[PDB]
Amino acid sequence: KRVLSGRVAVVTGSRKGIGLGIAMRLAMAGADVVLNGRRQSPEDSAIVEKVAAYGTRVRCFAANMKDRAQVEALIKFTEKELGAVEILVNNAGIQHVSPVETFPSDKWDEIIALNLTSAFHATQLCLPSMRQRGWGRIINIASVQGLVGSMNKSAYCAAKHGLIGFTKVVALETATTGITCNAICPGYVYTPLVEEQIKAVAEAKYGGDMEAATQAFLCEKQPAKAFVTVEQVGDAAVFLASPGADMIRGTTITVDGGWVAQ
Amino acid sequence: KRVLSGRVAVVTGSGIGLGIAMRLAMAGADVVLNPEDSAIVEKVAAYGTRVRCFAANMKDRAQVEALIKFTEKELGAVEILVNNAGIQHVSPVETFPSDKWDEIIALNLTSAFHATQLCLPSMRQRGWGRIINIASVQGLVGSMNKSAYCAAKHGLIGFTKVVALETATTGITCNAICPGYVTQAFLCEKQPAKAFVTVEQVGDAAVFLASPGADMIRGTTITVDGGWVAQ
Amino acid sequence: KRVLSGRVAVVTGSGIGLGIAMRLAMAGADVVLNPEDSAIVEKVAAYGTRVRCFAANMKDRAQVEALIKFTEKELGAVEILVNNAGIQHVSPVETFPSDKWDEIIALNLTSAFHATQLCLPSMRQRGWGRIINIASVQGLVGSMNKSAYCAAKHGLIGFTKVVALETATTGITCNAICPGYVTQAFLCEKQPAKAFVTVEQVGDAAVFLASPGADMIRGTTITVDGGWVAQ
Amino acid sequence: KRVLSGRVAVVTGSRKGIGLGIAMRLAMAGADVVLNGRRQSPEDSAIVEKVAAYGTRVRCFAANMKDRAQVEALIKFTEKELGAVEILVNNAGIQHVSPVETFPSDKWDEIIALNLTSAFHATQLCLPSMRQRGWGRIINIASVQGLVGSMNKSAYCAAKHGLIGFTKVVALETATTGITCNAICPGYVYTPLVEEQIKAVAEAKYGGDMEAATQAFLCEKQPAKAFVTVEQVGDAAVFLASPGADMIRGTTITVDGGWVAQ
Repeated sequence: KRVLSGRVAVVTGSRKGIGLGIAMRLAMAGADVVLNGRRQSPEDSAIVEKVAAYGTRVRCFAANMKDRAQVEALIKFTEKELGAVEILVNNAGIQHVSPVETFPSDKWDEIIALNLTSAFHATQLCLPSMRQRGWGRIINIASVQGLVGSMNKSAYCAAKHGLIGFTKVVALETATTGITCNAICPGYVYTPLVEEQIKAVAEAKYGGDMEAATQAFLCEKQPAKAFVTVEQVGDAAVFLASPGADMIRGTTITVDGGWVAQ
Repeated sequence: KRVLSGRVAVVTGSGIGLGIAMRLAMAGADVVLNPEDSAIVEKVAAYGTRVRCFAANMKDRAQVEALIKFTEKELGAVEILVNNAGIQHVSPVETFPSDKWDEIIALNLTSAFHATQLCLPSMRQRGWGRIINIASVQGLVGSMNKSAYCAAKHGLIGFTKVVALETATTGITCNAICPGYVTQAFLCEKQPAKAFVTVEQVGDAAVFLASPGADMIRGTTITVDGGWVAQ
Repeated sequence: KRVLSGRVAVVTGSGIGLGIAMRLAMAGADVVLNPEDSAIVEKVAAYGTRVRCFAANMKDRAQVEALIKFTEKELGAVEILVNNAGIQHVSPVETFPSDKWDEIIALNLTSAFHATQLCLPSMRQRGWGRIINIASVQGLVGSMNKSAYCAAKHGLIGFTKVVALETATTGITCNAICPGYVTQAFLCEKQPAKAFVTVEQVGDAAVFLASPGADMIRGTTITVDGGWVAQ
Repeated sequence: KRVLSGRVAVVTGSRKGIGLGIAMRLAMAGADVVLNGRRQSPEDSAIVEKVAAYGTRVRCFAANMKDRAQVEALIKFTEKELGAVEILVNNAGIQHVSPVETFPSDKWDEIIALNLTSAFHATQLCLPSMRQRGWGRIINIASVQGLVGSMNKSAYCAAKHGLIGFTKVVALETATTGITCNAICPGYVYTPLVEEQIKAVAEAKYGGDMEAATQAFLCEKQPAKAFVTVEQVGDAAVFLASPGADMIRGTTITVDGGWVAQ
């Protein structure tokens, strides 16, 4: 009795934050959801209850998306519990603010592996089932940082640009099938990833004042002067997964409050 | 009970506008328009919505004013503005008549400016609004013998960005939808999906843009092209 | 002896056009134009080039025809076309006068179309040509209170793409140059480099586009903005 | 007596092909050039003679750009022989045509490392000297595949998009200095990298006919129906290195014959 009823979806990362909203909105649309995260159980029970409040099957998994073996384990676990993976949301990623000169190479490697190559592993593993079933959705959670650059985020911007290019290529390789591949480019969304940066800014320039730090953080980049919600990103993902997006391929849905428009 | 129930919308052209109006009505909005077409327009009224027909030339600003006033007296304050008035003339730039260039700019580019200018104060007062501009992939990439059309679509996208920026802090959003083609070789040239884009899909994109989920979607494009612009 | 020696060029506006003409003359081209400005224009003739002044309203097509004929009789067949005619009006879209919107579109967008249409057959016959359209960063991103300007610049870039595609297989190329601002806070808002863009740099970009190295540069933008569009 | 006289430039890869043309045009502009390549000496003497025909100092080095130690060795060797690195042209890269499903992960890693991360290592190593000298140029040889996607080139498109995003970030981090960072996006250029693909296409669809294969290869993507030359890419690099590009930052110079315009 719902648009996504019976669909099995897999969110690869960000159990808290954007991944949470995406999972909630996919479950609201009737899809079973598997939430993957790099954490074990801080508040994961509350997250799973929030997702399962919509009466769909919900599962929780802990795979390091930098390890292809663990990505394959995640896919096979989803197949065992729910069924063939039909909606792959690649949302893993981290952030590290640093100028290029002092940017650690290990952090560059970590950001590339988690924000770019994990999507490659997950897509490579899930595409055969989607092709055999004749249907599939691959939604990559890119960033506005994948369309433009920001200071001291070289690795993140590179990985996000790369994830957009990968989206284009995958969409082209599947253009004639019922499988569509697209990307979402959110602006600032209040998440632990963004909360950490806000706290750093507050302690650096604003005497530890989180309110002023948040104000400056948004006013720098987002003309709307307000955060994008995880619910809105989830709505964008639901739209991309719906039949109306059957011919939406290789493009970007940007939810940024005007960040990129300027 | 629906996402768009209780909303007043106008489509300035059509026949993508027909599909946009149909999908908006299915979402609950009350829509205004501008042998088979008559059947489809009568069918649009079959979703419990107040649908009104109209025929206004969007080249004349006074006629746009008349359409807006007719909408706001017949149904109520305009809350969704779907600018879809457009004409296509295929010709090399050397032999492109200036009359058709002016007509294309007026109907595809300036008409949206007039309609937005007329409708914006009402949305400002009401604190909410959706301005959906029906551009095309020709507004992002170029195509041969489409000088006026591509220029108008690019300008429309630029105007979309500007309007969205000017209303970033309000409840009004402005965005553009860029469709592709709506037998095999013609699609193979431009659309790698080798299938057309239905008017229903464009209407779905418009409904999504008008839905609450797009409250923070401002000044960007929604490309429904089967991968045309991805290459 | 120079890269552009023996080339006939026209700049349709100015005062970036002055710098463009100066750098073109330094490269050896013979240029046509359209208290300190007089000194600079007299200085432009100090590079052994045949420089001619002119004052044509680019809104009227007949005046564009007159300028082209004057160029091709005074100096020779037009080989470089630098469209730089433009006017800026800053105003919110709600209060934006339609007259200024039409003027901006006519001077920034349609004038380039007329000039290109007039000049293209000569380049086709001669098998060579450069059409350099002076857009701006406002043609790529949006800015508040720049509705007409941003729309016109976006349309100009689209027309650039179309013209380049129509002449891909010939020796004629079409490209666009997008400059930024040409005290601290105003640059900090948009240009992260916090320094202006000289007219000399825009002229250098035009000279590069016109040089042989750009024989395969077609339909793209050259952005001289200190990083404005990179964010 | 030349625009780039006294400038020390380092080309990181593609000794044959685009790197050759870039080195030649930089030498013509008066700059000393160090050519780095993953090969030892097939025809490197002819390449060095072609570059040195313009009367500037020329050096040859063989560093694997996937190894940061070798990149540092290259930079230090340039400093020892010629002087501080002032014009860094990041041009290393390879290609591997394959659908996502069958794309080897090792080839993905190699393409990412050589086409994206090598630029990060070289830039990180060279930026301090440029900042201390108050001048510098960083030219990244991206591709049209960094602005759009092509089938069976997921790794290449991802890496090239990433290199463009990295260009944006580096330009932003140096916007107030005399150091500019930009990217060049060439279309098809007849090089061994492109010759190999052409030969594969010829043997696959055209009975081994290189002429028809080349025709189809160009007609697929480039409206101009002709190759971009290495000399033209070199000219774009020279323009980006010239004073006229003092305020060109974080942008792309696309030499593609109209590929991206459509």
